[PDB]
Amino acid sequence: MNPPPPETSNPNKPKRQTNQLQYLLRVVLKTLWKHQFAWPFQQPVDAVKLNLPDYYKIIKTPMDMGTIKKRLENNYYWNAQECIQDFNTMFTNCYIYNKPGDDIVLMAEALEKLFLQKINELPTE
Ligand SMILES: CCc1c(C(=O)Nc2ccc(F)c(S(=O)(=O)N3CCOCC3)c2)[nH]c(C)c1C(C)=O
Repeated sequence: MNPPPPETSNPNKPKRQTNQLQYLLRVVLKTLWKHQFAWPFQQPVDAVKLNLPDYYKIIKTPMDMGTIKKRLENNYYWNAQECIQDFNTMFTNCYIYNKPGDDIVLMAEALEKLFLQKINELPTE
């Protein structure tokens, strides 16, 4: 079966607004979210629905842009690097589970390239 999705809230964890976090939501995440190849990454992998019973045997640190979006929207991240790390985990997972030439790998590559292009313009903190 599926695990519960990653937490999108931490109670009593303090909260802040920063230019970097705003940029991560309204520029980086927004741009990736709207890309033609975003759809496979907009929610947790549903291994039951997609019939991938080994997925969560292999991937022990799941991440997706749906989770990242909700973390940003709920001020779950204090440091920009926490968010950048989540993006990195998402892409890495795709290369762990899938093979060269797979459609999902081509899509992750395109999204990762776009991610790098937008993170290049991240404001200073
Ligand atoms: C290859 C499986 C996979 C996906 C993926 O999502 N495949 C997918 C297949 C069929 C679909 F229909 C949709 S869907 O986006 O349209 N969809 C999801 C929400 O419910 C409605 C339908 C998505 N994503 C990742 C990271 C991986 C792997 C194994 O790495």
